[PDB]
Amino acid sequence: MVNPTVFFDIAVDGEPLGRVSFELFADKVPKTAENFRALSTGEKGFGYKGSCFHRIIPGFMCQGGDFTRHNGTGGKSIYGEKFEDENFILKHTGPGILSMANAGPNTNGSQFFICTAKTEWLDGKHVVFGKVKEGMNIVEAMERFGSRNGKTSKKITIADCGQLE
Ligand SMILES: Cn1nnc(CN(Cc2ccc(N)cc2)C(=O)NCC(=O)N2CCC[C@@H]2c2ccccc2Br)n1
Repeated sequence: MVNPTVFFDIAVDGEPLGRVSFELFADKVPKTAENFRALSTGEKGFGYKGSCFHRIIPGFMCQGGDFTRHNGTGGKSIYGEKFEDENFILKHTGPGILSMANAGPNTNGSQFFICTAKTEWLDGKHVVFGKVKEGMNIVEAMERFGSRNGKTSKKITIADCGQLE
């Protein structure tokens, strides 16, 4: 009946920065939304708490969710190491969009990105499953620690995360 909301509390070299919350589009991409919800709560015994944003390209996006290898080579879903592209209904319409990173068709795990620009070239090959609800300003503050090749100048972490309400 109503889409779930999750939060990240972000820190920069261990110092609190602020809270980002996300609406998850369970009404359109239930399986993909549920994966991200569950990794956010930690209810399977693993998830996003303590993981880093390993690649931030200002004017493009912030990428994270690699809680196994910390560098963009890892992660897993709650269904198995990988799961399918659920659908490509939703498009990358502008800043704030939450979408799955991948390495080929039907290779989703835990890695995700938050768009800081419209990224229409990703439509139809990356599954869009949510958007930033509050704290887009905190995403903009994070983005400033990225660089052209994505390497971050300070360590950007999910200090805490879970489900709101
Ligand atoms: C060097 N490196 N840093 N991170 C990665 C991770 N990665 C591959 C990958 C994704 C998900 C799983 N489960 C396993 C692997 C990746 O960034 N794939 C591309 C991708 O998903 N995206 C989404 C937005 C940014 C990035 C991208 C997509 C398309 C063009 C450029 C770029 Br950069 N690899």
